[PDB]
Amino acid sequence: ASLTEIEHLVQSVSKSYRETCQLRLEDLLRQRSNIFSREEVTGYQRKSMWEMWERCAHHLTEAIQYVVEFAKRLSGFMELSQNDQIVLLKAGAMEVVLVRMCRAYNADNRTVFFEGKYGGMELFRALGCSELISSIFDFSHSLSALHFSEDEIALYTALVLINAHRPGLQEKRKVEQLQYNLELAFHHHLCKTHRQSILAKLPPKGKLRSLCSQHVERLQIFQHLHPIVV
Ligand SMILES: Cc1c(NC(=O)c2cccc(C#N)c2)ccc2c1c(C1CCN(C(=O)C3CCCC3)CC1)cn2C
Repeated sequence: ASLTEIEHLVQSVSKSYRETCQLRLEDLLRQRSNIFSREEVTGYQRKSMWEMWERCAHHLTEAIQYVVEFAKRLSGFMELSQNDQIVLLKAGAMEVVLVRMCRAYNADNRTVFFEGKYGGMELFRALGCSELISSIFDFSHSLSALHFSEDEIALYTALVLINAHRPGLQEKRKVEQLQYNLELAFHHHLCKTHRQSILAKLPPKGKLRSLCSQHVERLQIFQHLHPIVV
């Protein structure tokens, strides 16, 4: 593929991300000073695991929507079979939500944006899954260290979604081609921005997949005991 085709793909993913980023980076950064008081923290910690489950499920479904919209705006995604689209989204939408979380994470105080303010992992005490929440905080902490640009997130999360290795892909060669184009797009933009160094610093492919697997397992248990309608 020619260099203008690669650049166009970079511009496209970058534009698709801008339109589906949920909140602008500037807004998240600004609101870092808007932190929960000790009383608000105590408020959340006193809630039952069921009220906390409802609040986290509401936040995660709002997050998944923007990711679904992001995927729909990706070059060649709509062209795939409904089965192949679903295979890609069921496997990768939650992995993208985990990557996008680094933008609303503040490494200075180890806080996250949740329900209009910033709070530490102590906010999620009532859920009773401190190991899982501590692992999600660790993953966001390691990505925050990379100081990802908005276009770097766009390209990386596009590559999380467009994966030819997903079990159950019918049109596997189409997906292999789209993944190949996006990989040239990602390498090209990193060279143009003098950021090829981040490639080494990225999480091992298995890390994201394993953390998402753990997260979803926990959400499935909560769904079985206390279902929530979309
Ligand atoms: C909320 C959040 C953000 N905020 C955002 O991503 C955010 C919020 C509002 C606009 C935008 C935007 N744009 C981003 C960023 C980093 C985060 C989190 C969290 C939560 C996630 C939800 N929770 C769960 O699923 C538990 C896990 C077990 C079952 C329920 C508890 C832990 C952890 N870290 C590291």
